Amino acid sequence: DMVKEQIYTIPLREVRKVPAWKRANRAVIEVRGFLVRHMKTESVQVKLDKSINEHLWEKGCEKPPLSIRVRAVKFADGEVQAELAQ
RNA sequence: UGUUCGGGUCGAAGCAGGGCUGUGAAGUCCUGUGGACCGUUCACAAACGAAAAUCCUGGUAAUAGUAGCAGCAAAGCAGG
Ligand SMILES: [Mg+2]
Repeated sequence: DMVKEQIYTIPLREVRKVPAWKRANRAVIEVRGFLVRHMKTESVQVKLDKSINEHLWEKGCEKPPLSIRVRAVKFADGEVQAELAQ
């Protein structure tokens, strides 16, 4: 069950260095890598709620937000449930 | 091919590498492989000897893990 519950505020400023239309994929990869290194788990262990995917693709694939605030959960079996914090 | 004398499953031809002979074309022997045919005297024949033809046919290098997999319609991400 609950072993590590904390709210994060992932910055996405390095995402804005790739070409314009490839920014959303890079945003997804960046969020996943942030959670991987701040939760100490393998890459596959990380799961993303559809709210995060909705938020990153709100304004097309060229204008991802410059920040995002998530609320992740860690379980003993390994999985991490990241869902969009308010 | 005609003729004389022979060899071979106790291992013929062929192939790889060596020893000796000959100025040389080449001959003969030894070792490994191979599994069925091959020589020699005297003569006679020829669809008879290749390193080259921007030669012919087949096999195979370097170039090289290289060019290309962009240009006219830049399309995908999350969960299951
Ligand atoms: Mg030739």
